[PDB]
Amino acid sequence: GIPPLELGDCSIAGWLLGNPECDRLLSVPEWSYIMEKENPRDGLCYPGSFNDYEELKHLLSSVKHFEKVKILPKDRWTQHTTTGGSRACAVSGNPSFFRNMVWLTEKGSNYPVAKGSYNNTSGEQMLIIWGVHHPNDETEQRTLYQNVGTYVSVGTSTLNKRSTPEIATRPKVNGQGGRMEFSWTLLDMWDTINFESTGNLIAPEYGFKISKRGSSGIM
Ligand SMILES: *[C@@H]1O[C@H](CO)[C@@H](O)[C@H](O)[C@H]1NC(C)=O
Repeated sequence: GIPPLELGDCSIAGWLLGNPECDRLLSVPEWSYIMEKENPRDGLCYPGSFNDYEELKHLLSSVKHFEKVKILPKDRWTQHTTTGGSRACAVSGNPSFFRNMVWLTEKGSNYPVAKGSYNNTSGEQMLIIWGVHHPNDETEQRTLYQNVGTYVSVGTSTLNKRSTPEIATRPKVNGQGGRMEFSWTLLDMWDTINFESTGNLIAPEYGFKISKRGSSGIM
C-alpha cells in the first residue's frame, strides 16, 4: 500500500496490447512499481516484435497510473471489417485478438483508405501503440487487404512513421508465419495523432493517459 503492479506471466507488451491471457490486467489501479518476470510467457499472442521496447520500459519506470481512453472507437471504421481474430489469440476455443487493438481487414471485397485521428484533449500525455502486419505470403496479403502494395502512416507533431509491410515466408510461431510489428509514441497534450493506411494497419482502440507520475519503476 500503495501496492506494486505484479504482472505475473504477462509482459508489458501483453498488458498494453491486451493479450487475452492478460485479461486480469484490463483495468489496474495506481501502483508503487511494476514487477515483471525475466521471461514472461504472455506477450505477443500473434507473433511479432515491439519497437523501442526497452525505451518504453524506461518510460514506465516514471509512470504510476494509466487511464485507458477510447481514442478510436471500433465502430468508426465503417468501410472496413474489424472482427478479425486469430487462433493465435484464441479465447474459449474461438479466434480472438488483442483486447485494446483492431485488426482492420477488407469489407465487401474492398479495402478503401483507412483514416482516423485523435486530438489529445485528455488532460495528460498519452501513450499510443499501433501495429503493422507483415504477412507470410502474397495470398494472405490479398485475402486480408485486397492488394499487394500498401502502407501504414502515423503522424503527430513529433512523429512521422510511414511503413511498408514485408511479405515473407517465416517459420510458424503460435501457428503463424505472419508477424505484427508494434511501435509506440507519446502524444503530447493538445496534439493530434493521424492514421492513414491502404492495408496492414493494426489500429489501437485505446490510448493510455499518464494519470500519475512518480519514481520507483519496474523490477
Ligand atoms: C486539439 O484540441 C485543442 C483543444 O484545446 C485545440 O486547441 C486544437 O486546435 C486542436 N487541434 C486541431 C488540429 O484542431
